[PDB]
Amino acid sequence: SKKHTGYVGLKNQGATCYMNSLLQTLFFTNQLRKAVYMMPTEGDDSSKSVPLALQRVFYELQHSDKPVGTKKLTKSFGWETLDSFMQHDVQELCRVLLDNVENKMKGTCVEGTIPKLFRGKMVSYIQCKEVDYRSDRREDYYDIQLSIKGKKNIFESFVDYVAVEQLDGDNKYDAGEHGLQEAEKGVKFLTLPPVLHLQLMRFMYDPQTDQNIKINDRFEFPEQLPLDEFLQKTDPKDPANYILHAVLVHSGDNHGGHYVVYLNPKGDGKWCKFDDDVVSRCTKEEAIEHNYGGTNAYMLVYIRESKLSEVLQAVTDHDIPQQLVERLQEEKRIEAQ
Ligand SMILES: Nc1cc(-c2cc(Cl)cc3c2O[C@@H](C(=O)N2CCNCC2)C3)ccn1
Repeated sequence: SKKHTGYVGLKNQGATCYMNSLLQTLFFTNQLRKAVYMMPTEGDDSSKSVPLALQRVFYELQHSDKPVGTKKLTKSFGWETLDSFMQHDVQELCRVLLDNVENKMKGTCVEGTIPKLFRGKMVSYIQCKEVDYRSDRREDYYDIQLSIKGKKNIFESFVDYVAVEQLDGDNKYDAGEHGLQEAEKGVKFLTLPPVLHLQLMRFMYDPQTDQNIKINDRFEFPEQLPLDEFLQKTDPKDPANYILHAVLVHSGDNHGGHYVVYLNPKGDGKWCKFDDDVVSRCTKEEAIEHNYGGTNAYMLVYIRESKLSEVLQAVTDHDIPQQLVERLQEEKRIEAQ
């Protein structure tokens, strides 16, 4: 309900699984929201336009007192059934949403907003021990998948993410003309984005048991996350200290269950629980400490301390172009009549 917390829910759809959790998360990434409103969607069709459909949901979440529907948005990228959401991860849905937007924002004042907010950089190397050969590949990433099995916390997950793997014995590195060689494999972070999307791997295929198992283990994530020690080169002027913004939680059975997101929208430590149509205030401990598990958190969103004021900049009704408002209201008039 809007009068309590000032924020509005999304309509209850069991088929959509984790979409409402993602939509709310992306909606309260305010710099993206402003950016999404400026997309030149005039020419796009009312039914099959994902950028327009995201504009509608965002517009409605900003203005509506009643809960917001997502039926038009689901129809725009063709994930109508339950099976569609079941055979995709949350990061993949986010890729589908942000690609459409990123492509629409090309050739505009808002170009490069997605990579500005989300794109970091890393290096993957393979270094041979006893022979002079190295293989560096630079990669962009818009999200990080973290390992949690036998890991107490995020710090240990980042330790494991950058940990050097030893390619030796039966798993020796095929080094081309040099042949089978003992080698070291590893990953190093060059940059970390303003908005950091961390997915926690709670579904590892087990080799010994020979079955996909869910992981219900306790996993601790902090309100503040320093990441300088995991960068190759630290900047004194801009340290990589991050603030917890969102916690996407799942409960109950796999293949149905119940999805909730917890959010810290203004970055000010004042938490709200977004349970589909019901938005309500909650404690830090309900959002953070009580979702450690051992009910499990699967995605976490951190925002960089230095970029917080820009990323969560105040949106108003004036930051939506009139042409878009006129269009969306003209739809709302016809639907009601
Ligand atoms: N990264 C990620 C994880 C989940 C997720 C997390 C937990 Cl702890 C339990 C469930 C989840 O989704 C159900 C499931 O098993 N799915 C089969 C694989 N794809 C997703 C749907 C149940 C959902 C979305 N994105």
